Amino acid sequence: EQGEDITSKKDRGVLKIVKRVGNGEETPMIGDKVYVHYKGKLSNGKKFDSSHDRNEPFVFSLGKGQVIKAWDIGVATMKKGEIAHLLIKPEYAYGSAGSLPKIPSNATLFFEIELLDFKGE
Ligand SMILES: COc1cc2cc(OC)c1OC/C=C/COC(=O)[C@@H]1CCCCN1C(=O)[C@H]2C1CCCCC1
Repeated sequence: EQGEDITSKKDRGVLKIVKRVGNGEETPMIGDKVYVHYKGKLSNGKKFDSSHDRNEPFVFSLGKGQVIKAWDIGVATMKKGEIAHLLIKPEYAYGSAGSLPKIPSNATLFFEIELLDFKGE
């Protein structure tokens, strides 16, 4: 439970640490096509998941609902070339319902995210 609370509500749901500093003044705007790599896991340590297992970047449009709340929030704070760690309570992820069989109810998740690039719609 180290790191900066990047939630709107300030409920320590989404905690971030920058591990490697990006560059540019610019963070992605809502609706940018965003290119990352990521290593992700449950905090209980029973499942792991990486962009690298698909040997290709992970692509998604920011704030257009295609990843969990925490990713839309977290990635909008990052600059090109930033590596960050996010620690994510279930309210910002898969909630009490979970997303079986991958994620159990009320799972806390961890990710390491490298923002590779972003381009305007
Ligand atoms: C690429 O496959 C998945 C990866 C994760 C979760 C999934 O569904 C719950 C997955 O199945 C379909 C995709 C869901 C989109 O996933 C997400 O919003 C977040 C952020 C984008 C990367 C993927 N992701 C996930 O929660 C992973 C999950 C997998 C298990 C380790 C913890 C992280």
